[PDB]
Amino acid sequence: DDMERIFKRFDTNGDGKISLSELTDALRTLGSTSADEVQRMMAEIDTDGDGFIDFNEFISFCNANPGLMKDVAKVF
Amino acid sequence: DDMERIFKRFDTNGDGKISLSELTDALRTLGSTSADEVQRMMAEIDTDGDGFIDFNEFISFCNANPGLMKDVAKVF
Ligand SMILES: [Ca+2]
Ligand SMILES: [Ca+2]
Ligand SMILES: [Ca+2]
Ligand SMILES: [Ca+2]
Repeated sequence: DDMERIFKRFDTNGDGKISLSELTDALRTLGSTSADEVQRMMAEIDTDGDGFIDFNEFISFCNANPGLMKDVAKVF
Repeated sequence: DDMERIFKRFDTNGDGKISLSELTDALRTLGSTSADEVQRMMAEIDTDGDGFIDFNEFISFCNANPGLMKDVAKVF
């Protein structure tokens, strides 16, 4: 039920919908991550285990997560 | 495309790979995103365009992006 729990973390007032202010506030948290949380994210994408994300790995991750380039990237 | 563009933007020292520090900076950038930029991300996920992301829309995004959700779980 992790997905529902994550949704609940985003939906501050619990009215069943994530607003602009709620999404922005949630992103603010994602950008204040600890060194170890970043390492955990690195482990997920660093498939060849060299400690870095090369372009092959980035492309592979994007192909498995179309929302990264179609949704999240629209931020940058 | 935006893939190569985004990769390059965060590969600070241009060695072709994203390090832990560079990934940390990318996350902090995402975290300091203006509501205006966040709005573009929200519009992509907000399928019915009511200005909010309901659970159904949130679920669809999660299902299509198992990798991103794993990263999010590192925080939420
Ligand atoms: Ca809400
Ligand atoms: Ca690697
Ligand atoms: Ca680099
Ligand atoms: Ca909606």
